[PDB]
Amino acid sequence: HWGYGKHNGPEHWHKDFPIAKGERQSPVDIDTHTAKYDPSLKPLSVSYDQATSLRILNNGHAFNVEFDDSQDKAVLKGGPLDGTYRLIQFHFHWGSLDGQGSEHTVDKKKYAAELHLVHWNTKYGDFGKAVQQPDGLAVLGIFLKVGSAKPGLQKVVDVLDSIKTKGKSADFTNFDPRGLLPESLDYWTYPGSLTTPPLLECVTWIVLKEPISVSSEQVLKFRKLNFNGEGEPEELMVDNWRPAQPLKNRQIKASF
Ligand SMILES: [Hg+2]
Ligand SMILES: [Zn+2]
Repeated sequence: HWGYGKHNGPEHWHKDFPIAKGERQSPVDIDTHTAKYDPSLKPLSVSYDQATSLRILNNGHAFNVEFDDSQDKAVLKGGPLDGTYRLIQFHFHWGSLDGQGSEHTVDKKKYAAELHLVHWNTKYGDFGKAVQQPDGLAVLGIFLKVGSAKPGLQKVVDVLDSIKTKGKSADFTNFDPRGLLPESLDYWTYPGSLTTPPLLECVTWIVLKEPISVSSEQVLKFRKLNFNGEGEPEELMVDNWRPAQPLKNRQIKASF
């Protein structure tokens, strides 16, 4: 099916998912000199104290750390957002080398990776209903650069040996996503879409300005993952990122 290679990569996705060429597609380039400080943006609230992780899954495209979202335990509100958005999962996109991997770019600059923390508008009852809505989803994007290790990422790094191939899952409880946040919550925001099929245009994007740094050895373990399922030829899970899409008639706002 859809993937990241020459023959099923993002340049092909439009054939199964015509909205690929839609009016509010993600990711985009963040032109810092075109983005406008928005004084009407309320402060951003990230409440991950009571977050309940359940498991980690390799879905043949990335890995998802999944959360119990049957209660308001880890929530996003404030900033551009109306009401409450509930954390369902996080995942990353990364490159084969450090000079690429992010989905969003800043002044055309690509980071080594990007973390996405995916939240759904509790107004819509469940994730499935929210992805039928222009304001159903809120994704918090955080860039990764290679430098010093990120201590609160290592529990993730160490579990990856056990979910090497498509469809493998491991138990993954008591993971604290607060360990992945940078010091600053400064951000850019714009209306967009999922960056993976079915590319639904339901997302308010909140991209933090301040990246987190991870070690070369942390990003390397990411790169030992497999796109393929157990017992198949080895395709390293790398370059699982969609490139910047046309901005069209959209405005990126700054919180700062
Ligand atoms: Hg939508
Ligand atoms: Zn993503």
